[PDB]
Amino acid sequence: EYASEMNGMEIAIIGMAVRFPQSRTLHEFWHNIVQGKECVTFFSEEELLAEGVEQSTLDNPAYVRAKPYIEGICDFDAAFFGYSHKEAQTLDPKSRVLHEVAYHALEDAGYAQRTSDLITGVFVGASEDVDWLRRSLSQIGGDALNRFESGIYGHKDLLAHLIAYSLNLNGPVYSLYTSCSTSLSATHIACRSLLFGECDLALAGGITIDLPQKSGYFCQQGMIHSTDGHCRPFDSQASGTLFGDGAGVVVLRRLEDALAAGDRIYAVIRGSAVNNDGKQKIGFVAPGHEGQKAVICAACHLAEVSPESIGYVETHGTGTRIGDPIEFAALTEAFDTSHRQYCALGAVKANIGHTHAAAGVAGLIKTALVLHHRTIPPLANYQMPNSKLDLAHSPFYIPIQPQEWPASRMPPRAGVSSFGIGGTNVHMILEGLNPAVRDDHDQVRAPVFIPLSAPSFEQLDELTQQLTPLLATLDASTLAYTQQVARPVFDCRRVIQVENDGTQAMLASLDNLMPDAPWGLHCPDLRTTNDCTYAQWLAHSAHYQREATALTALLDGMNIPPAYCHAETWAAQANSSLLIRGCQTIAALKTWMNLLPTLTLLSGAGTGLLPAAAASGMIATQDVLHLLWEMEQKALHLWLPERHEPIPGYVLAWQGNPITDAQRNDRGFWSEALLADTRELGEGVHSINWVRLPPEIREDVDVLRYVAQLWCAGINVDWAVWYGTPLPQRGSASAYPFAHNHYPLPGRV
Amino acid sequence: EYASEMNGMEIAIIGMAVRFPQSRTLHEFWHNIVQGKECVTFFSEEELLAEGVEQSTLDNPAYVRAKPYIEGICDFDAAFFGYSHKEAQTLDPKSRVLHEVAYHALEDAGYAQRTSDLITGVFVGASEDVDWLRRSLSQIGGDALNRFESGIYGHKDLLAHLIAYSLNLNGPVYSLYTSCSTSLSATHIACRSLLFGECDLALAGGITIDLPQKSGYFCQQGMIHSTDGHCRPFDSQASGTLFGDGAGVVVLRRLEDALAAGDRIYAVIRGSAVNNDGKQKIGFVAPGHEGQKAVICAACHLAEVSPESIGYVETHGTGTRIGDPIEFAALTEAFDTSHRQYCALGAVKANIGHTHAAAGVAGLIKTALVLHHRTIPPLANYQMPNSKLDLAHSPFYIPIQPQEWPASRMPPRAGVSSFGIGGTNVHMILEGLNPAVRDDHDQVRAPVFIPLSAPSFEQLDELTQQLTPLLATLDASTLAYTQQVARPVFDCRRVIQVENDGTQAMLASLDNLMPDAPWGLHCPDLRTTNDCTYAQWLAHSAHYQREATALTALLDGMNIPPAYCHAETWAAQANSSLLIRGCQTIAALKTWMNLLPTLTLLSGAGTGLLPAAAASGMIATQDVLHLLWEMEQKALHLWLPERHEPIPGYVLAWQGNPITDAQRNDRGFWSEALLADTRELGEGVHSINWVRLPPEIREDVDVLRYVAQLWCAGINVDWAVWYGTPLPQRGSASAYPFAHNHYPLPGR
Repeated sequence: EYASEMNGMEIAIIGMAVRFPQSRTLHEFWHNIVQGKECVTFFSEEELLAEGVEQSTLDNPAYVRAKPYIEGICDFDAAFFGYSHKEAQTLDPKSRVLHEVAYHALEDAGYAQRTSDLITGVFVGASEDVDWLRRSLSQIGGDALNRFESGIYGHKDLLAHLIAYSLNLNGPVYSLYTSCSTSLSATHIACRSLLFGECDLALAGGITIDLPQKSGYFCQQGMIHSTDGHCRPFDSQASGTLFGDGAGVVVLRRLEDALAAGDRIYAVIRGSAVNNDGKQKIGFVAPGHEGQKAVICAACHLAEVSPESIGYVETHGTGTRIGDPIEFAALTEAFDTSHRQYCALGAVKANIGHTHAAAGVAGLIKTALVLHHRTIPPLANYQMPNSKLDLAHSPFYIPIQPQEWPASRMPPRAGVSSFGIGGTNVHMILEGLNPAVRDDHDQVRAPVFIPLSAPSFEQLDELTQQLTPLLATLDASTLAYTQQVARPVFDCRRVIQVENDGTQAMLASLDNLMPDAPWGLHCPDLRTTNDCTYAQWLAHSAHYQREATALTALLDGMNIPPAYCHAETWAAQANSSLLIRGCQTIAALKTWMNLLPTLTLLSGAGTGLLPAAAASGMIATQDVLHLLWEMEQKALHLWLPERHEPIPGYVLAWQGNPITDAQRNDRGFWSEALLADTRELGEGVHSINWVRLPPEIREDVDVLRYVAQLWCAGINVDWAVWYGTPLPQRGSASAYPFAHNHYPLPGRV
Repeated sequence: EYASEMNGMEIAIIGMAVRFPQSRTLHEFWHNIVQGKECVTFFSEEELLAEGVEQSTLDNPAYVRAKPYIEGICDFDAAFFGYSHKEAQTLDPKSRVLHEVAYHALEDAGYAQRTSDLITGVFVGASEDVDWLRRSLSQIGGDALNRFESGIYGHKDLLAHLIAYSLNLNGPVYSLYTSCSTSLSATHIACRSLLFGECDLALAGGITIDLPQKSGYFCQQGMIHSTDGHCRPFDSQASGTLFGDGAGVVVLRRLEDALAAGDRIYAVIRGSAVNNDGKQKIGFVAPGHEGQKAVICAACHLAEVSPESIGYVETHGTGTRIGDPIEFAALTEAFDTSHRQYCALGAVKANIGHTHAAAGVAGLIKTALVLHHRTIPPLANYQMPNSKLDLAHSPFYIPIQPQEWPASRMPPRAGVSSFGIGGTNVHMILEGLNPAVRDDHDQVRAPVFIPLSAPSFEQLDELTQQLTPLLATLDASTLAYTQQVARPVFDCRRVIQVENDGTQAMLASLDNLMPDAPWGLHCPDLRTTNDCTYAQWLAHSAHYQREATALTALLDGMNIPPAYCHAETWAAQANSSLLIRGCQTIAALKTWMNLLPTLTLLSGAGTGLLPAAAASGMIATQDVLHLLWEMEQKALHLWLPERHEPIPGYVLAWQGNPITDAQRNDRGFWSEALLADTRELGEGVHSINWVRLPPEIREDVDVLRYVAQLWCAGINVDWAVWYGTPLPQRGSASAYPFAHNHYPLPGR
C-alpha cells in the first residue's frame, strides 16, 4: 500500500526491464547496484584487434581500452516481433535490443499480451552514434525502394514506432531526445500523458548502443571523459565520465489504476519537473547550477514532498571534477533544510557508466529498485569526498556500504536527477511503497506450481534454467502466481513444483492421454457417492463460494429448511442429504468450467446428471434444485423440465455418450436415466479425455497439482478460479527466452 | 473575442513563422495557399548537373526532376544567436534554418527579447537526412574533441536545445520524432505542457531539409513517390506523394494568458489527440483506417466540438492513390453526422509537397491562417475526385476556388490531421478567434509611425523595404503599434511615418542634437504661460489620466477647492488657475518622464520648480500642491518646504545647470528661484539636449511625431505610455533582417 496522501499526480512504476552492462536482468542490475561494483570491462589488445580497432589507435596512450558494454547486440528474435530475417538484418541494433527490453518490461508489468483494453504509449529515446551511420550508409545502396525501406527500418528515429507496431501498442508513440536526460524526459512525458489520460500504460526509457561493442574510447583533456576507465562520482579521484551502453524500459500506470488492478509497484513517481538552463550557465556543455536547483525545487514542490522526507537522491553523477560540486551545491540549495547528513547520495554511473539515453531510466530503475528493496546501496568507486564538496554541513551523506532504509525517513521518498548536455534538467521525486504482508513465518505453506511455457522446447529449457536464480531472489508463491496469471502461454509447457525447501521438481506428464479429444468431466450418482465432483477441494476457491452464494440466494426464496440454505456449512452435512450434494456438485462443476475453459463435455450418471445438465445450461437450475428436493425425500411424481439448449460452447453426456439434440426432447430416456440410480462407472472407450483425479488427493494442493498437469497438456487453465479470497500479490515472474538468431554488423571504414 | 466556452483546455497560436517552398514569410505562404500555387519547381538537366547530380542519374528515366525546396539553407546569421563562424559551419543546415524560423515565430508572437518572466518550452523535431550524414561524416576526423563537438552540434537531435540555448528559453525542451506527424505531435505535447503549467510559452515546430537542395528524386512502383513531380491529393490523376523541404514554428500559449496579455491570436487549439495505428494495418509503412478515425473522434471529443460545427479539415492528403480514399473514409466515418458537404477539405501538400516532419506544422499553420483570414483556400492540382471517393455521401467538398468562410459556421472551427508513416496519428481541433473590429469607421484621422530598428544600416534598409508588402497586407495602425511595443530595439533606427492613404514617408531626424548630452525637460514660468509642459497634447494619454486622477485624489482632502477638480475639466481653467496649471504640469511632466525613460533634467523658469521637484521627489507632491496653493493666494509669507531627498536619477536643474547638494538645503536659493526669469535658453551653453517640441503643433499626432524623432535619435521610448485607454491591438509587424552569411555545404 502507498500510505501517504494521494493527490492526482501519482504514477506507478509497474514493471522495469534493463539491458545495462553486466546487468542482463533486473536482478543482475540490482545485484551490481547493491554490491557496488563497476560494470566496465577492461579489454585486451587481441579483443580490440578482433573487434576491428587498429594498433595505430591501441598504441595511443589516450585510448582507454574500457567500455561498459552490452552482451547481445547482434541477437534478435525476428519472428517473435513480426520481422523477416531481411527486415531484422536491416534493423538498427538499438531497435532490436529495445524491442526485447520493451517486451521484457511489459512482461514484468504483467501485461505481456493483455494489451487490448489498455492504451499503451511508447515514449522511448535513443542516442545516435556515427558508427552505425558509417556502417549502414557505407553499404551499397542498390535501388531506391531498398533505400527508402532501409531509412524507415534502420534508423533510430523510428524506434518507438517499430516497438509499438510489433507490440501492438496504440497510444501516444513518441521518439524523444534530450541527450542525457532523454529517458527521464521520456518518463516525464509518459507521466504527463498518463495523468492527462491519453494512455493507460506507458513504456518509457531509452537506449544507447555504440555500434563498436568491445571497443575503447579516446580520452582527451578538452573533452570530459574518464582518463583511466572508471567513473568516480563525488570522489576525490574523479577522473571524468565513462560512456557505457544500456537500455532500460519502465512501464508506468496511474497509481489508482495500478492499485485497482493489483499490479506490483516498485515505486511511484510523485512529481516530475523538466526545465532547461538556457543561457544561465557558462557554455552549451556546461551544467547550470540555478537550472538544476530550480528543477529540484519544482519537482519537490510538484510532488508536495518536503525535502526533509527524502532519504536518497540518485544524482546525475557524471564523475567529472567540476560538475559534481555544482550538482551537490544545487542539491544543497534546493534542500534548504538545515538538517545535516540524512539523505543518501547515489550515482548509477559509478556502476554502469554514463549511458546517454538510458542514463535517466538507469537512475529511475535503480531508484525504484532502491525503494522496492528499501536498501540504500553503496556509491561505487568512492573513498574520499571531492575536496570542494561541503559534505558536512549538507543534507547528504554518501553511503560506502549497503544499508537498509533509515527508520526515521519513512515513507521512503527519493529523488532521481538527470541533467542533460543540452541543458534539459529532469528531476523526479519517487516514493517507495509499504511492503507486502507476508503472513507466513516460514511455516510449511504448500508446494506451489510454476507454469513455464515457451513456443519451443529449447526456450523452455532456458526458462527452466532461468527459474533457479529467480527462486534464489524471490519467494515461490508470488512467482508461481505471476507465472500462472500474468504470463502468456505458448505451445511447449512445463510445470515446476517448488516445496518449502527450494527444490524444483518437474511435474510429470499426464497418462492415458490421447491427442485431439474433447475434455469431459463425469459425475456419478450422488445417491451413493460422497465426493460432489471434488467440491471439498474447491471449498476454498472464492468462486465455488461465489456460486454457493448464488445458489443460496436462489434457494432462499425456493426452499424451507435452514440447513440447506446456509452457505459454507455443507461440509459437515454433506452425507446427510442429496440436495446438498447436488448444490455442491453444481458449484463444483461451475468452478470446473471456469477452470479449463476448454473443458467441453459434461457427463453424469444417475442423479448427478441433473447437476451436469443444470451446470451446462441444458436444463434450468430452478426445476433441477426443487426436483432434487423430491429426489431427496419423495421419489414420486417427477416433473421433467423444459428442454433448454446448453451454453453453446459446451455439451452434455450421459455416460460418455453425448445426449445432444438427437434425443433431448424425449421424456423417456431422461426418466429412465434418473429413476434408475445406478452410478455405474462410465465405459472404457469414449475417445475423449476425462478429468479424473488421482485417488491420493488428501491435501487440497494435489488438486492444484492435477490441474497443473492438465495445464501442461493442451488445456489453457484459468488459474484465477483456484485461489481463495485473499488473492496472492503478483510480483515478478520469468523473463521471456528469445530465440536469438544472429545478425552481424556490416563494418566498414 | 473568442465566443466559446473556457473549459481551461484551450491553447492559443499567438505567433507563427514558416520557411516553406516559395514561402519565405507567412504572407508568401498564405498567398501561395489562396492562389492554390503549386510550389514545386522543375529543373533542367544543366541546373541539376551543375548542382552536383550525376549525368547517369539525370538521364535515368526513373528520375523526376522536381523538388519543392527551401530558398537559403546555407544562409545564417551566426552572430545573432551566439555562434562563431566555424561553430555555425558545424551546425547542420536544419539548426541554422530553425534558429531563424524559431526566432521569427517568437518575434511574431511579440516575445522576442521578452521571455524573461515567461517559461518557454521548445518542442521541435527534425527528420534526419542520409545525405547530410554523408556530407558531415565524409569530412576527416582530424581530432577526437572536434568529433565530440561536431557530434553535439552537427546532429539534428540537439536542435531544440540549440534553439533554446540561443534564445534563452528555460522550459521543457524536447526533440521529437513521429514521422509525417512530428510537428503536430510536437504541437500536441507543447499544448499538454502548457495546459499542465510546465511552460507559459511553447515553440512547437519541425523541419526537413534534404540537403542536395535543387535536386530531383527517384520514383518507381513500390515507392509512394510521385511519377510526375506533382502532388495531387484526393485527385483522379493522383500519382503519388512529393517530398519537399520545409520548416515552420508556432508559438503557443494558454488562451487565458493570451487574452490577458493582449496577444494576437491566429487560432485556438481547443483539443488535440494522438494515437498510433499499432499493428492494426497491413504493414508498418501503410496507413490505418481505425487509427485515423479514432484520433479524429478523440480530438473532437476532447475539444468538446461536434463534428457538424467543423467548417474546414486540413487533411494529411499525401497524394497517393491508395491512402487518399483511406484518409477520406476515416474522416467520413469519424464525422458521424449525416449532413452533406458542409466542411471543406484541405491539403497543404498539394502546394508545398510532403514536407516531412514539418508537414504537421505546415497543416497547422495553414489551418490557423485559414481561421485567421476566414478564407477557405482551393486544393491545388484538383480537377476531378478519385474514383474511390464518395464526395456525394460525405460531409466534405473539395474547393476549387478560394471561398469565404461561410456563415452559419460561426465560430470557425477547423480540424488538422497529420498521419505519420510509423503509425502516429495526430488530429487537432482549431477554432478561429473573431475578426478585428476596425473601429476607424472608414475615416482619416492620423498618420502613424513605424519604428524600424536593426543592428546595422544594411539590415535597417532591408527592414525598411519589408514595409511595402507588409502595408499591402496589414493594417497600418496595428503594424505601427506592434512595432512600437512588441519589437526589440537596436542601435540603427528609422521611423517611417505612414499617412492614411498608406504612403510611406521616412521621418526626418533631429537636426540639432548632442550625443553625450543628457536629456532634459524644461518647463517655463507658470504665472505667465497659459501652456503647461505640452499637457494639452498629453491629455489623451492613459498614463496622464491615471496620474491626474491619483493626484486629484491626493488633492481634494486639503485643497479647500473652488470645486475645479476631478481632473477631467482642467482645460477649462487652464487660463486662470495657477493651482491647476501647476497640478496639470506635475501630471504632464511625470508622464513625459515615464514616456522617455532617459529623461534627466527638469529645469524651470520659476514656479516650474514645484512640478519639477514633484516628479523628481525632492519635495513631496502634497507639499508642492499646498505651497503652490499658497502661491496662488500669495498674501502670506513664502513657505520653505520639508526638503526631502531626491529620487535616483531624474536630477534637478534651474536653467540647465544641475544644482544639487550645494544650495539644495538652505533657503534663499528657493527665493531667487521662485522669483521668475522668463528666459528659455537660460543656461547659455551647457551641452544639454532638451525636449523643446517644434513650434508648430496642431494635429496632436505631431507630438507623437516628435517622440518618434526622439526615438530615432537614439533614446528608448515607452510607446505604451502615449496611447489612450483603448489600447491598439498587436499584430504581425516585421520579420527580423538576419545578416546572412553563406556557409557552404561540404562536398560529396
